[PDB]
Amino acid sequence: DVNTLTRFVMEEGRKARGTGELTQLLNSLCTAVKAISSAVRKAGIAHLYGIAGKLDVLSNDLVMNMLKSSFATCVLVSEEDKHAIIVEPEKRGKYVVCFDPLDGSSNIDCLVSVGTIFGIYRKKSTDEPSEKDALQPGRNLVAAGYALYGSATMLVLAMDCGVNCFMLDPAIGEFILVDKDVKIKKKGKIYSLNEGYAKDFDPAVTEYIQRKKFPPDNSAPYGARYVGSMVADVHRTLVYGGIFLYPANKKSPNGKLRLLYECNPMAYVMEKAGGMATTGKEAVLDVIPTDIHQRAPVILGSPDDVLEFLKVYEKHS
Amino acid sequence: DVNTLTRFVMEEGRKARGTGELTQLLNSLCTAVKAISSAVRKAGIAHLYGIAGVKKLDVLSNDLVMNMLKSSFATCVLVSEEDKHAIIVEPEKRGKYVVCFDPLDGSSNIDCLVSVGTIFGIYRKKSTDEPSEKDALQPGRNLVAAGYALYGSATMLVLAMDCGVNCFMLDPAIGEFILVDKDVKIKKKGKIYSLNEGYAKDFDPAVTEYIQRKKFPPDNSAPYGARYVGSMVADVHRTLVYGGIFLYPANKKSPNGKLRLLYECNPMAYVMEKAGGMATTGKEAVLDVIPTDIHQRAPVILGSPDDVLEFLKVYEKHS
Amino acid sequence: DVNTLTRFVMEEGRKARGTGELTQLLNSLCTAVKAISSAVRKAGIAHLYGIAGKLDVLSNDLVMNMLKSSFATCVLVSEEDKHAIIVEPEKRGKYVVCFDPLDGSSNIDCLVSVGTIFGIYRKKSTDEPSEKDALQPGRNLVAAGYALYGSATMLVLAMDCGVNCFMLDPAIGEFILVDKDVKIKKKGKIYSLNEGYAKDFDPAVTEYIQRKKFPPDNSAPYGARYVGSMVADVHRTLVYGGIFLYPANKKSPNGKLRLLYECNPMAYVMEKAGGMATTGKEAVLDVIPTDIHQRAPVILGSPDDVLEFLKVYEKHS
Amino acid sequence: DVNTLTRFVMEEGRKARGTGELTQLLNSLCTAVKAISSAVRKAGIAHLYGIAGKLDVLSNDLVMNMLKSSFATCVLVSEEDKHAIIVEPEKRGKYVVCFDPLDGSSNIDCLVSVGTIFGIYRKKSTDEPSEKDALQPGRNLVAAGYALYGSATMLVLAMDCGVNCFMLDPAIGEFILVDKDVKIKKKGKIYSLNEGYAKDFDPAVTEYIQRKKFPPDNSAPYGARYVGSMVADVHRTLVYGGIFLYPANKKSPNGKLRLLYECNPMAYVMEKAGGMATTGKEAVLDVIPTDIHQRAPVILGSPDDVLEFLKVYEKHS
Ligand SMILES: COCCc1sc(S(=O)(=O)NC(=O)Nc2ncc(Br)s2)cc1C
Ligand SMILES: COCCc1sc(S(=O)(=O)NC(=O)Nc2ncc(Br)s2)cc1C
Ligand SMILES: COCCc1sc(S(=O)(=O)NC(=O)Nc2ncc(Br)s2)cc1C
Ligand SMILES: COCCc1sc(S(=O)(=O)NC(=O)Nc2ncc(Br)s2)cc1C
Repeated sequence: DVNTLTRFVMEEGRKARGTGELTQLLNSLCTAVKAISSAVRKAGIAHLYGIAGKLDVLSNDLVMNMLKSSFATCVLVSEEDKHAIIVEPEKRGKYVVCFDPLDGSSNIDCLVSVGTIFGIYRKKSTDEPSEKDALQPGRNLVAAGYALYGSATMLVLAMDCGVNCFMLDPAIGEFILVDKDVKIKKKGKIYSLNEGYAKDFDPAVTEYIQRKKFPPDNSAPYGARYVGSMVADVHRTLVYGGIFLYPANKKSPNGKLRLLYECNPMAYVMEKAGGMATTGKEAVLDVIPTDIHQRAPVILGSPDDVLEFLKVYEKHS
Repeated sequence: DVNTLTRFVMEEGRKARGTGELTQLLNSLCTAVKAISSAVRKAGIAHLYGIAGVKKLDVLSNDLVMNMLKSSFATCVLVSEEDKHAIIVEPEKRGKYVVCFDPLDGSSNIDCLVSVGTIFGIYRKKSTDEPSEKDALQPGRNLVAAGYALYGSATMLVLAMDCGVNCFMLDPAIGEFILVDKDVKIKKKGKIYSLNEGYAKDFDPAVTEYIQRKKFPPDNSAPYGARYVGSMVADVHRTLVYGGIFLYPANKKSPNGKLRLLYECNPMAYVMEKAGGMATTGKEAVLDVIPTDIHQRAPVILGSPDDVLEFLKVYEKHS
Repeated sequence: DVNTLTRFVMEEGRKARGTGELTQLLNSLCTAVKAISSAVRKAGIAHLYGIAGKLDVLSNDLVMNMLKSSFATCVLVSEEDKHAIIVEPEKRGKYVVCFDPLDGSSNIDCLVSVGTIFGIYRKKSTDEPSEKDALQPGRNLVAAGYALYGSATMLVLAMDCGVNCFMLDPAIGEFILVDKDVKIKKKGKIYSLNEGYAKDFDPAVTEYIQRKKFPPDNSAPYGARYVGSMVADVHRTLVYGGIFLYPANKKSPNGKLRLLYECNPMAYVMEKAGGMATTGKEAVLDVIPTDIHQRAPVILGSPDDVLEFLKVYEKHS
Repeated sequence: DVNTLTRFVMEEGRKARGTGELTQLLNSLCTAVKAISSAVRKAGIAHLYGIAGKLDVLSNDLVMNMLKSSFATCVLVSEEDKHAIIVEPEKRGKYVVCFDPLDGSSNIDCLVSVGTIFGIYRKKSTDEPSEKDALQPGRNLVAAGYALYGSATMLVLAMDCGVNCFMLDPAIGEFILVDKDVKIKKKGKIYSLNEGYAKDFDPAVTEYIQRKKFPPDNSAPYGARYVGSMVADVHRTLVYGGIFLYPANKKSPNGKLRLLYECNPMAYVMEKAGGMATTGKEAVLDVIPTDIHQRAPVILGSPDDVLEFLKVYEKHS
């Protein structure tokens, strides 16, 4: 049987006997993703070049407005906004959404894959909403995922029931369920990180990478891929197995990627798919944030690969 | 004033006072590129998943380019990554051009929605003999036009001719390629290197040393960043837009590289040179290699001239 | 605030505190209508013409399959199917849907506007589902409407809350709320019927049309429009007012249009918009059917114009 | 072999060994038509209704800017413009284009079919370009035709080589040739006119319509169709045969449709398809215009039907 994103979400919502607030949340977000996708693929650019005589701001506005008007949110945290947005009282719902509206857009000049990342938490207080409602560990995530604007557009949605992948059919504007209850391979054959900054590596990362290229047990060398767009590399890791690293070093002891709207959603997708996600010191989902824009190191992917990196990390005390 | 690919090609054709065969050629390729883009973005996939109650993308892509080029009446010999032998166009549809193309490069990893692309190179048939596979064995210096479509976050067609390199963005709402970047030039020197460092144990010593100099510069300057998509069109386009260097070099297991000379290396080498970049195998210019086999491989190092020159200096230190 | 069809229906569903089944049905129909519009506009026609070396059947399959897989239906009546379709037990829901998957498609060779018409009933007995469950008067409709595939694609949805019009945005595949709680004019200036068959007219139809062209007083004669496609003529009647007639005569004493999936849904839309719909003898919505494909005469539109027609009709009785 | 609009025009152009100017014009016109088609279908309407927080004018701007920038035109007459537009000196070419950028858009509130109509002349005088260069009879047309934005978008192009029909495939933005060297039926079975003006009809029109409804020779009466959008009514006349009439009435004693960019292009298409187009007094294409927006009565379509009307017209002197 064919299934769509909206029908899938409604059926899971009905099973859970929920009120519908989360469904309204996701349906609005799905609409914003379709509008982002259309602009990313440059529909209407002929009018910009005068046929009749920005993108990351629009993406933020599309997500902000669709979530606000959904009546399911009260606090919105965005890569694009210095402070958390508080939904106006008459529009308030019970959910907090942290999102990166258009990740990778710094390099969109070369048409690199880009994506939208989102994580959804339930509000913690019964009081007036505040930024504190966004300062939850990832363990409390109710749902998370991302849209990948790659050769085609795909939305990956992770919840308690697992991870499901939906392909956007642009002919009809519907996300089609194409991969159900996906699980990452136990062990992959690809590592992904910016090796150009090797001069700064932590000793453990230097050693772990050394083992991928010159395996001690005669086994085959790993291949290397690094798009430089986090959603594209994390999605490749999910589909093919392997490991993705944006680790801590001396110049960046807490990493570069953002915990609330990059690290935590991807870790949740990974764990629901049977993978792992560590900062080196602890599971990503266990870091308790004190700032909405704080950074975290991240190593994630196939469990045998993350376990192997953690073994090397532990050897270096 | 707005410009489109078709309007661009016609006006250049009129300047040159040609017969129109090349314009008919490029317009047919353009049409195939839009149909490939439409299929790559998965338009209509809901029907494959039973919305009402089936071919492979690289086979469909090859059929699109083949049929549009045959039906243009502008071609006589067609070389495709997908066909062991050259296709010789039937007599009533024959024109004067030879086209080498990779209909969907990078589709090996299309399971992960990696950027993919179409690569093409266009030659004038040179002899009066009957057309045969031999007419495709010209060095890249003989290219009349070349370029690629990149199906990335957006679809873009990059067209290189003697007048320079021009970039056209596909507007999907109207199906037109809009000229968005005119006469593009690559930076003299970049800050990105691009290759599969996972296979370092097999590197040529010159490659090992050069990568060493990028990560640990002797002159203390900032280390280069590293990017490698694993899809040639995406990595080369980033090299063209941001500068730097792309390497797919020879080693002892692969003394002739892995990428194919006729429909991957030569078209990309040609685009790079028309943008003021460089493309070498280490031993010679990519465009000067005289091929003997239409599917033969070639090592390729390309990009910003200063970065490729620095590779050649290290490569020379290793004789 | 922007609104979509799915978001609108969800909000009305939560207001009514229903189970979610009707929302699941309408979301399924909406996906089907987007697929029909895409095919009607000839997406992919290049492949049928050899670039790489049915419409009403496809339309029927899209609606049947999306409704079946919705888990919201038990009996489906279609213009295309001789007998009612009974949904298999594992997919049965509580609604009966009568529909015309592609009305007007006989003349689609000239690219005339075409459309999809639907009507939704609640199954009334606990018996095994059967064709008899579709033989309810239109008064029993829970929801009805039509998709018009015209210069643009529009979904008109009528429920107890009134009539609402949604425009399909093809760039994102969403039905956008553009006209809320629409009402038809009290009196129009257009009449619509096939005047080519005047030799067969009932005397009352002949007299009423003669008065529209030759008014007894000084007022302006009505203009005439007849597309020949029911959804287009009825929709123009909705937007501009006036009267649409496909009446009974001696050769066709029960009319030509079908009651279940053409007359009743349109009659329902008209009455929720403040209009009227009569067979001449009684309201269309009060006819109790005895056959799923039975015909009914229909005269509909602005109430003053239908009342004026009934006055002439009664003069000849 | 598959064929497209651009490839067809290039191939016919090379056959004639022309310079390419007309091809550049028609290619520019095709580009504007696809943009008009996308706008008519409401692409991007979601942004007008706040998803992120004038059609006939846009249509005219698209055609004007695309034709000016083609370097193939020198004088442009548009339904939207009071005076002929004189192309600036550096962009002037040898062609004059009369066009209706969005015909029927008055009633687009009901999503009625609309269309673009065009006629193309070679400039005939050696004077400086002026409004007078647009005043040639339709006999002088080099090319003409129309785009119909109906259930699908279709371009009909008539030249000396005959009439050809191209279907826009919206998935790739290309006009696909689907009907080659089309000919109209010798006699049709549909008549088309606004019968609401019956009180103002000339005796010849009244008699002819009477003959369609009450045939003297026992034959079947014609059916009636009238969309009220000329491109839709004319296109149907071409595809199915029959007759289209817009005669003069009291509001319009010189007729209502405009000679330059409605009557002539359609008359030209009709004659190249083996049909007919008369004012009653003379062939439409032979009328010598004196004013760029002047009106004309028009009767057109299948030749046996237009000849039958002329018989009645001669009977009434
Ligand atoms: C981990 O995710 C838990 C699963 C849940 S729970 C919700 S919900 O709370 O929004 N409830 C509902 O939507 N109920 C409904 N009733 C009728 C309709 Br028609 S939808 C959504 C999802 C995806
Ligand atoms: C390096 O390439 C040189 C540039 C060239 S030369 C040609 S051509 O040979 O095809 N000639 C023509 O197209 N003539 C025409 N006449 C009228 C029209 Br309308 S187009 C195409 C291009 C892009
Ligand atoms: C005659 O009906 C008019 C009003 C109604 S009642 C229904 S319903 O029965 O399907 N109930 C629901 O959809 N409940 C929901 N809960 C959560 C979500 Br989220 S939707 C749909 C409509 C449009
Ligand atoms: C009066 O209609 C006769 C048919 C004609 S003649 C012209 S034209 O004058 O524009 N010439 C050309 O287009 N030449 C070209 N050379 C190369 C390419 Br490729 S096209 C267009 C059409 C449709």
